[PDB]
Amino acid sequence: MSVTVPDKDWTLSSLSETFDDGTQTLQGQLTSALNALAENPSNPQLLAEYQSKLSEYTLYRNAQSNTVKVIKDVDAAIIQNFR
Amino acid sequence: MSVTVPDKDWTLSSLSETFDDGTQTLQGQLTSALNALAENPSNPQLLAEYQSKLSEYTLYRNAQSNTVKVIKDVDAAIIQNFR
Amino acid sequence: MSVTVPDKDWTLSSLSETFDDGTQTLQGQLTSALNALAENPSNPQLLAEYQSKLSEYTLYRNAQSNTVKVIKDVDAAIIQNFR
Amino acid sequence: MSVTVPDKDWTLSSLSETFDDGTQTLQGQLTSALNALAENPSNPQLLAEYQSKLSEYTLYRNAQSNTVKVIKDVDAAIIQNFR
Amino acid sequence: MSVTVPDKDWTLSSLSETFDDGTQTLQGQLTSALNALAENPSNPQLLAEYQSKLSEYTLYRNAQSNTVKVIKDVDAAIIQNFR
Amino acid sequence: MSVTVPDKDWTLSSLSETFDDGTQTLQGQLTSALNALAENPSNPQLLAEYQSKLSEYTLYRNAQSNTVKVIKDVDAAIIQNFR
Amino acid sequence: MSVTVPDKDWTLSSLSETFDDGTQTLQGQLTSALNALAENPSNPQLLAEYQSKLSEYTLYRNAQSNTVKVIKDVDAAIIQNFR
Amino acid sequence: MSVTVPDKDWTLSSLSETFDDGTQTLQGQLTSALNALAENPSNPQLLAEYQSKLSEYTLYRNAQSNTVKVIKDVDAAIIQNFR
Amino acid sequence: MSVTVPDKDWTLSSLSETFDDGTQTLQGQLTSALNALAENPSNPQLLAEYQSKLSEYTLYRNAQSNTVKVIKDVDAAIIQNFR
Amino acid sequence: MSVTVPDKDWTLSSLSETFDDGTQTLQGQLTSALNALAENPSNPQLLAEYQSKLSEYTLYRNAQSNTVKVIKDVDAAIIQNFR
Amino acid sequence: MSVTVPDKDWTLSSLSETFDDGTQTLQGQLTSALNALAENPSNPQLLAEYQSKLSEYTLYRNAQSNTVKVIKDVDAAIIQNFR
Amino acid sequence: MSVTVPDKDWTLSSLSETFDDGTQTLQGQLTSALNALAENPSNPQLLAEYQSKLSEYTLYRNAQSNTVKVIKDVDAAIIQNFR
Amino acid sequence: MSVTVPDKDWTLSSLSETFDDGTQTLQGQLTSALNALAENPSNPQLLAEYQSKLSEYTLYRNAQSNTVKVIKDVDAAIIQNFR
Amino acid sequence: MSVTVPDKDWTLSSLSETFDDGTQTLQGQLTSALNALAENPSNPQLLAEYQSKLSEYTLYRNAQSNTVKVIKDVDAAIIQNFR
Repeated sequence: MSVTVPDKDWTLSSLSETFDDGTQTLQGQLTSALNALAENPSNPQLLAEYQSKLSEYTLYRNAQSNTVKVIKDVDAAIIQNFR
Repeated sequence: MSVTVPDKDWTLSSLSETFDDGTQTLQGQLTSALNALAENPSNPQLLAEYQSKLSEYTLYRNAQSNTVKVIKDVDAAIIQNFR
Repeated sequence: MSVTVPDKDWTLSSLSETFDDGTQTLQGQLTSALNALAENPSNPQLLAEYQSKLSEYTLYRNAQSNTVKVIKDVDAAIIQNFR
Repeated sequence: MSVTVPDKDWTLSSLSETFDDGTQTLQGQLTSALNALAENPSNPQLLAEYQSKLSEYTLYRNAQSNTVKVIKDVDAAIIQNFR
Repeated sequence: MSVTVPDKDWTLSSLSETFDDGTQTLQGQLTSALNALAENPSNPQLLAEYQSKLSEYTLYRNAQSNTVKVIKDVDAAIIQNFR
Repeated sequence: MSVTVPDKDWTLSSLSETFDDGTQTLQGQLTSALNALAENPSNPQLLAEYQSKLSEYTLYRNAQSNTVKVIKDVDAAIIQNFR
Repeated sequence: MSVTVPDKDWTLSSLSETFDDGTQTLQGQLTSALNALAENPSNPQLLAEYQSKLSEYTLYRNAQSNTVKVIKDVDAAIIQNFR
Repeated sequence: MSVTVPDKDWTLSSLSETFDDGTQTLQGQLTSALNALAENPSNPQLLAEYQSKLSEYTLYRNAQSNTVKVIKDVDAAIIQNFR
Repeated sequence: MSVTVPDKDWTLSSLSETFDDGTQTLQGQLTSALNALAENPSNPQLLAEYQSKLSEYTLYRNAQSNTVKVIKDVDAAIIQNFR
Repeated sequence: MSVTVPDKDWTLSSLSETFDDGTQTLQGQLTSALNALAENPSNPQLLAEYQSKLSEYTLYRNAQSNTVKVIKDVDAAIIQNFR
Repeated sequence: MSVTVPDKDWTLSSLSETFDDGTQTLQGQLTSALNALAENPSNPQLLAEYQSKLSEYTLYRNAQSNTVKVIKDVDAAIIQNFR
Repeated sequence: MSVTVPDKDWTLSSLSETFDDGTQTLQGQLTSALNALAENPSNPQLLAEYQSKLSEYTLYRNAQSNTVKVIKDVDAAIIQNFR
Repeated sequence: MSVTVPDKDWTLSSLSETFDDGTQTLQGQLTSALNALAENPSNPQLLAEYQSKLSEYTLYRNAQSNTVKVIKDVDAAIIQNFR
Repeated sequence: MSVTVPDKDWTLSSLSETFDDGTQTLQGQLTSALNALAENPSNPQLLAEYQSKLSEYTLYRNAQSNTVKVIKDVDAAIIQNFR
């Protein structure tokens, strides 16, 4: 998916929304797997799927918050250089 | 069972309550099997049911406390990245 | 949004009001996210939204006070050159 | 819960009080769970509840002191720009 | 047992004393069971009671030192954020 | 609190006294928190309150001495223009 | 690429445009890598490419705004010396 | 313990002496616990007390040197503003 | 054994020497037990004494090097705060 | 300590001598602390005392040279006004 | 060891020489411990002594270069105030 | 083996070469023991010698790379303090 | 393989491409071993080859991303020193 | 190597060339070690040599750019004093 020159379409919210909306479905699957295990804890497959999606979820938030942190630094650097 | 977008309904307590309430009945069965064995230790079936539920109980707490640990890491990671 | 020739509509207060009023809503969201976390500290999404808006708020004040500082220099420079 | 335009109701103490009072009850629960374990260390549920609230407490102080630190930076930045 | 708002009655020593004094009696029982086994090693009940209390003692120290470690982290985190 | 036309009630000492007397109570609280920590260093709340008031104290002196510096410039500017 | 004697072709905008246009393509790649990760967060290569380009982007803005800052100083220095 | 208006009784040495003298006794206890362990390394209680006081000692010096650092900044800020 | 105010008698070497000299005798016993087993490997008592002292020796070095590590942190923290 | 009407006892040397002689003892303490650290670098207290006095020494010279600078301005201003 | 009024015997080289010569012997011990480990890497005591002296060496250079940095600031501050 | 004042003979390469050359022979013995086991896997002595030297080799690289890391920190610290 | 003076041929992309292209073949082997195990999980040799290449792959990415991180630091350090 | 009175042979380019040419060979070794690891990532020695030279390279650029920065300050200081 091509992105219009970021120069003009640099929006921090949009970047976060990408990380959110693109994982919202996967978050539902994670919590669905939880409910599945609640019914049947003794399913190795559900345990694997749940724990995988759970570990992935951790990575999902890591990438999200890290990206935002970087953008903050960029914005602040500009302000400081023109401070 | 579908879950409302976790983004908004991320509650650690709720996650634990799932592990608790969904097993409370099974915990009663475990301790009931204990009482059954107290009356008749010499029932292989009761021994199997008790020991199975007991082993399952171990797994029940493992999944519970592990999930919570992961969520802790996620929360802390966010705070640190915005620290 | 086009601005009438600043030459005549150079008002320092107006410049600040832009930074204020345009963020007032976002400041409400920030403090609202605080209240949300007060109810549920264990929501990664709310933590991300709060901390993001909080970091943004920092940037909001940085841009505001910096702009004003610059305008001060401009005004003083004129007075000095015609002092 | 809606907040009156923070511009006028920016109070650092109030922000801290939010983190304090909103957790005071939870802190009581934590230390209550400690007392519960003092009576019965061998209750997995109490161990989970105690350790969860304890881990949460850590997060409670992290969010509190971090928020305050940020506000300090904001205040100082303004003073410096008008120094 | 209700605890006065910990905010003001956060004392690390007190927390440890809870773990100590509340187990001191149980530690006496453990070492008493040792003496009992010294007289009669061939008592399964005394072996069970001794080994149980011994295993419990291990857990007693685990919970104690772990709690203290956590509190250390909390204190240090505050100092660092205001460092 | 309304102020009588500063034109006539421009007093540098008064300006400083505002910064002093209005914080004297808070300075007592700061040094009181120090004494509190001297008794119990292991109270996160006291650490937060102390370090907060300490950081605030820094800001208290910053605003004070900065205001005075500005007034000096104003007075000198007048003298120079009529020198 | 040789540049016509800068003496005559010193244009601040042109300098910035160099930093912009020469990275616009790379910015597209960065945001494209984001979209790629949105589809597949679990690709180490995409993570490396994204994070690399992201870190590079930070450097891209650093060099840009720094260069401009320097030129500002040069222009101001001339004006002051002939002020 | 109430403190006479710090304005007049701001003494950096006194602040340090508070951190020192108030912990000197505790430092003796720490090194005493060391000697206790030297005689009996195999006492969990002495290990806990020693390591606790040792960790506390670390915090004792952290709070001390941090406070002094802050005061330095305050003093320097005043001098600079009246430099 | 009482220790003169550590403030003045804080010596890292001395701390290590405590761990060393106080165990040197015990280290001799350990290596003596080794020689005893070399003559008679089939003595359960010597095996217990050797393995106990060996396990203790491990703990002896753990406590030693850990204490030193902590002191390093303390020294460095001071230097950094006054760096 | 009361001072005879400065009008007649305005001596720049005397002002400097105040800053010198009043700190000479403290300078000896600083360099003495250096020698103390030369013997025992691993004493946190000596590190704190040395670094504190060292930081103070910096402030000692700052106040000294600043005062003198101001007096220079005063003297020159008089000469210029009667030039 | 008493030092002649530093006012007259302020020499930066001398300060460094203190840090150097007073540690030169200890540096020899460090590199000697290295050679000792080269012969016998499997000596815990030599590992402790080496690593301790190595960590100390780090602190030795930290204190040295830090002191010099401070003195630089002092010298420059004087020159600037009389610039 | 005595070392010439390290001050002048501080060479990182030399330090590494010590760890290398002093173990090269031992590395040959390790890989020789491998070849010995390749001929006779069923020799407990060769298994002990191989596995011992292998474990030692691990320690050999640990000490090597750790020492170098420390020296890096020292060099960087100096540069930063004079940066 | 000799490299042309890096001074002129310092390209971060090229460095990464080295880590990529030089392992691409090995990555194919890894995923090929996976397919081999999919057909025959019960082949110890394939398990060893797969798990070895998998562990190696981990190391492959570690070296790659680490190198890039270092180069980032170098670039940023230059910009900051000339900022 | 003796240097002709720098007074006359102060050339910034020459200073940089020293840092460059004197490391160019070492840079080749670094990138050569990279190629060596590309062939054999599993050589601890090559990993040590590469990572060492890489860390050294970082230090090489740090010393280079820092020296130049200082010289800039010197040149500018002269111009300003005669401005």
